[PDB]
Amino acid sequence: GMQFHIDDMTCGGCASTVKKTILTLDANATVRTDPATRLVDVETSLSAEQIAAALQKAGFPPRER
Amino acid sequence: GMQFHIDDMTCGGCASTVKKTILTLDANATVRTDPATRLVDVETSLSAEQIAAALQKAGFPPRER
Ligand SMILES: [Ag+]
Ligand SMILES: [Ag+]
Ligand SMILES: [Ag+]
Ligand SMILES: [Ag+]
Ligand SMILES: [Ag+]
Ligand SMILES: [Ag+]
Ligand SMILES: [Ag+]
Ligand SMILES: [Ag+]
Ligand SMILES: [Ag+]
Ligand SMILES: [Ag+]
Repeated sequence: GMQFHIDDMTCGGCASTVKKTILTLDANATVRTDPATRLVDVETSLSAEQIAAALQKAGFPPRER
Repeated sequence: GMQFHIDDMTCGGCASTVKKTILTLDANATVRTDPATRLVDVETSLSAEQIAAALQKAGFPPRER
């Protein structure tokens, strides 16, 4: 996809931290977050594991979907 | 919408600065950027003028669409 579910992304403000995290890792990435579903869609040249590793370190451990 | 066209948003990295700008103003906002069209879609409780004013100060003067 790539797509993650992030159980700890419980509001608009967590979603913003998630988005900023990813865009700091890859300024060319496209990220969509949905607080209703806790799903995060990412377009990036980076691997899923790289994105996940960053999300984990920021306190938002994901599961890849 | 709200939607803007941002002529100075010429690559992925400008788009990232635009996105971060808006999410710093309103952590609950949803923002979509498209580097092919230089269009930025925003869901926010803030006014268009507030978003635009912030975008202007960051060096990304928009036109509302
Ligand atoms: Ag939250
Ligand atoms: Ag919260
Ligand atoms: Ag949070
Ligand atoms: Ag929070
Ligand atoms: Ag994005
Ligand atoms: Ag640029
Ligand atoms: Ag550039
Ligand atoms: Ag730029
Ligand atoms: Ag640039
Ligand atoms: Ag957004």
